Amino acid sequence: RFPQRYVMLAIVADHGMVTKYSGNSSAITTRVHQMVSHVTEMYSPLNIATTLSLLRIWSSKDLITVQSDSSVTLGSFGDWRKVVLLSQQAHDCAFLNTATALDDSTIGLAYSNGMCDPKFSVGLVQDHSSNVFMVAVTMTHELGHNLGMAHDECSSCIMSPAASSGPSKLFSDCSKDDYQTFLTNTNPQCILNAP
Ligand SMILES: [Zn+2]
Ligand SMILES: [Zn+2]
Ligand SMILES: [Zn+2]
Ligand SMILES: [Zn+2]
Repeated sequence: RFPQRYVMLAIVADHGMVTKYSGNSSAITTRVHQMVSHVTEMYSPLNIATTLSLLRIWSSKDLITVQSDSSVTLGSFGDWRKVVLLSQQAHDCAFLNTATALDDSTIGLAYSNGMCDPKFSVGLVQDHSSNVFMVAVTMTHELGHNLGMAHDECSSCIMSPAASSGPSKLFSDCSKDDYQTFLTNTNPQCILNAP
């Protein structure tokens, strides 16, 4: 249905994550890999090949102030991504994986249509469950917003506004249409490039 596309993803695990998993960077790495495998599987149907270009773990201190308000944190993260992370290695989008509970009890945030933008191609995902698939669905959902998708307002589809108890790995037809609109009206250049 869609032309070949690629999302060269960067993930940053904050200091809260290191604390949560008892300083075990190896365990965090294994966790993110599984998360990405799930994300990758969920994007295949849209002909988007997702890969983890890099993983950063803030084992010393956070490089930005990570706070309970997702909006402020996402903005600081986007500034850091544009001014620092992009200088280290090319990538299409970066997501901050945080252990910190958000102040409005949400579990993620992203910039709509931000894919490829130096500053706005970022997302925020709270490590809200021991079930990695569940957290991967949230990351997939936020990448969805980055890719121009709006909420399904299908209750079990990825872009559902609320996190189902039994989430599926499918994008709604509305979600696919939003993605189509995105490719047509935006058509960001970075995701055309294979790793
Ligand atoms: Zn520490
Ligand atoms: Zn707030
Ligand atoms: Zn959403
Ligand atoms: Zn090449």
